[PDB]
Amino acid sequence: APAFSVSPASGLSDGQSVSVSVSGAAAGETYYIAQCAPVGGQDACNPATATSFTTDASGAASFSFVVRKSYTGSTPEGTPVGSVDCATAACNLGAGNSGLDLGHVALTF
Repeated sequence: APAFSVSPASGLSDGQSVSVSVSGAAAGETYYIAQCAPVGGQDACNPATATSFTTDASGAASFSFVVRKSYTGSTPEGTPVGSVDCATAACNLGAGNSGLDLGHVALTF
């Protein structure tokens, strides 16, 4: 029901900044966002860009995000699992919180 966009999402370069837009989410709440690749059942996300944002009264938010073609990645609890290469691993930018998962948008470099 909420909307979640990430653009551009293809033809990407390491360190490129993309735009993130959320709408129709829970009003006035905190959500989390990160670039991750699925490995072994858990998501290995970039800990240097993993972050949070708040929504306005309409459940919307927008901000910029830096994507990495490859990076040293960690699981949700902070455990390092080594490095991920998005030229081969299926990386996506995903957002959400305990009450609602806003979705996944696949990234291509």
